[PDB]
Amino acid sequence: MRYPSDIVDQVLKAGPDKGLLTWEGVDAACSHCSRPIQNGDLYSPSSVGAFFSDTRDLASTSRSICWRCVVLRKKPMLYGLSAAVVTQDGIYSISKDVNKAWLFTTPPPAPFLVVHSSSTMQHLSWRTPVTLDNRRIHVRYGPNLFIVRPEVVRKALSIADRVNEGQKKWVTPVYFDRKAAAMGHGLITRAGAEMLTQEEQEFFQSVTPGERWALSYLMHSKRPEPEVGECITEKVMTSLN
RNA sequence: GUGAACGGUGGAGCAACACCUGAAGGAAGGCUUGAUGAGCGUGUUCCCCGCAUACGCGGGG
Ligand SMILES: [Zn+2]
Repeated sequence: MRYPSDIVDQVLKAGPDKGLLTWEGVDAACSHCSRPIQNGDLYSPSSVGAFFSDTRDLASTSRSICWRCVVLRKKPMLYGLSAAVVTQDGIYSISKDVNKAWLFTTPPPAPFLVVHSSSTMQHLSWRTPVTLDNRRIHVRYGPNLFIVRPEVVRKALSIADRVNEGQKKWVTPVYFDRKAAAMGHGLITRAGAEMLTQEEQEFFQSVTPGERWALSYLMHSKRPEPEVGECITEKVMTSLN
C-alpha cells in the first residue's frame, strides 16, 4: 500500500520468478517503483531491451529490478493494467466512462493505484505513486503523471449540470481532450464563454491537468453515472499464470 | 540539485482544364476677311486752374 509494486502480493498474490539474484551489500533503490532493495530479497539485474523508452521515469540508476517490479514488467501485467484501478482488495477496470465516473466521483476508500494507457502497451504500473488519500489521486496516463481531486471534479460537474439544466442540447462549457493532446485541451468554448461567469472561468483554468483529463472522460452530452468497474484481478492472475 | 533532468512535427503532393467583349450608330446643321483708321472750314487777345507770391512761368476752351 506504500510502493506501486506492493500490488504484486497485496492487490494480487504472486511470488518471485526464482531465477533472480539475492542482494548483498549496501542499500540501493529499485530502478522501477522506487522501492529500496534490502539484504536478502530477490532481485534481477537490468535486462531491458532497446524498445524500453521509459528511462526518464526510472526512480534510480541502480540498474536492478526488485522481484515485485520484475512481475510488474511482465506483458500480462502490461496489457492487464492498460486501464485499471488497484484498490486494497482487487483490480478493477476504468476503461468505460462510467468506471471513470465512479473513480473520479465517490472514489473507493482504499489506498488504490490508478493506471491508464495513452497508447497500445505502456509501462504504467511502476512509475506512478500510490494514492493514499481519495481526495488526491495519482493517475498514470502514458507519459503523464496526473493528480486528480474528486472534489474539484464534483465542483466542475455541478457547474456543468447547472449551466446545462433545462436546455435541449447538452453543450459542453469547456473543451477537454481525452488524449490530453489537442491545443484546445482546457480552452473555454464560446458557449462556456457566454454562459459561465468570471470566477467559474478562472476555476476552469485553475484545475490541474489530471482533472482536465478526467473531465475529458466525463464531460459530454450523455453523462455517465458512477458505476463500479468490473473486477479484473481474476483475468490478470489467469493471464499471469 | 525548478516531479527536474532528455525529447525535430515530421516526411510527400501542379489550382488546373475550356471560354471572341461583342453586335448597331453621319460631327454636324448655319457663317462675305471685310473693312476700319490715309486727303478735305476757321486769322488775334477773351475766360479760369496751380507754382509762385506777382519779375513771370506752365495750362482748360
Ligand atoms: Zn520495484
